[PDB]
Amino acid sequence: DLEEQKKAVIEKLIREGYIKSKRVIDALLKVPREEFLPEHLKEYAYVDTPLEIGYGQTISAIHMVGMMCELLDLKPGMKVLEIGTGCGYHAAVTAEIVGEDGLVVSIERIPELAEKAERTLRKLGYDNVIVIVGDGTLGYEPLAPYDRIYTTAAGPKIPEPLIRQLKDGGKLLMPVGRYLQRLVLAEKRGDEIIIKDCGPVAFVPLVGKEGFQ
Amino acid sequence: DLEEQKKAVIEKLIREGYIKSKRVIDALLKVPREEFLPEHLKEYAYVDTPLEIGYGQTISAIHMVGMMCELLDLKPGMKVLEIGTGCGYHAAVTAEIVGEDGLVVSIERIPELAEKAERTLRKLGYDNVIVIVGDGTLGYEPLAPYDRIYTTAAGPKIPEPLIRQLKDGGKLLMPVGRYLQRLVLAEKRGDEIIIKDCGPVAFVPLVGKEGFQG
Repeated sequence: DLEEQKKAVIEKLIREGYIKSKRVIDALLKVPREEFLPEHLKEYAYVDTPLEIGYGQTISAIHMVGMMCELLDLKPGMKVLEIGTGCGYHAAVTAEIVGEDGLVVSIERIPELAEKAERTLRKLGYDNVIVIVGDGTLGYEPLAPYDRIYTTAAGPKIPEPLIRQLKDGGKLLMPVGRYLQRLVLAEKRGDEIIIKDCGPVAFVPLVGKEGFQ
Repeated sequence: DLEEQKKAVIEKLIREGYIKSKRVIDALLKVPREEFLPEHLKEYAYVDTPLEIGYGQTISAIHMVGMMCELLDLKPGMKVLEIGTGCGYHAAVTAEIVGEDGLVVSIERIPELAEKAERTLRKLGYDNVIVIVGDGTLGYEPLAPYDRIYTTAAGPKIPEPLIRQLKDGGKLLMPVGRYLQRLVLAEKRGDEIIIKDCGPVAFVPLVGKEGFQG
């Protein structure tokens, strides 16, 4: 059953070093992942694997969500930009970590996906997440600058808009790769960006003006 | 199918509790939202979600337009001030609710956007909607006191020009805050305003002399 599988997968993530922070651990224990899945996939809510959720988009594996949350070095009260809402799950886990005084802005290219994610987030009480349909490779200037930015889809490059929209000291985490893809963490300092390679990954293409055709 | 989607989303909004008034429900059923949208988005006209449309504009979900129409407590015959025309869809919805003997004055900062909104409204017969290019944080003195006032963009405060231009007993609905925003409903009574919190929202910023500075 779900609650046992959930617990099992969370202790696994801790043991293996995927997650280590209390807020990340608690966020993953609280968010009901099943609520974000189509009926027929709900029974697989705590199988640590990606799932197709429609329109050729996926919810990421739980270990990837957890690891991304850790790498992103989030804090209560932050304003975060998520590129790629999908089913809304990762946006909800981000919202738990930043808490009620924080804000998550989330851009989704597929209108039908954004509408469903918005309903799930409403239903569950996530009143600090705003999902907007648009081309996420341009970020979202009306609410910028952001403390933290991440994408759940891989671009052939880091879009310039995402860097420009980052606060000084801000950090951006995204998979990048026209072919094979690496998870990159970029930190803004002054007129420099520090980029760290965080390992090979494989996410669905980020499509837009500053991403894939 | 667009027609099916239209009926389906309005019925969704009734059941979610966003809309309940016959005049609001009828206005949402009537205005052809697709006319106001760029060609590639027309097919999405009845998908309920904020949507980036162009020119740094994000239009509100249909549910937010409905809920705002309800909160604003409109009646046939009212004179209404809208700050932030956008593509002109919300102004058309307002125009339906106040009806042919009401008026909507709508202020838009961006001239190209204002001109397209005016032409869509005029093409469709919304001829008691005036689109004016200008700084909406200053309201619109020439057309007097308004029964109702609202904005489609968040400011740091309710601008004093909007309060001055409101009839006694009038209501103003607008988002207040920069990033963390509240939708507030203000009623004027004498030398007072009564302000009610209507929940969190996240509109684009309202920029101008009595709003967010450049």
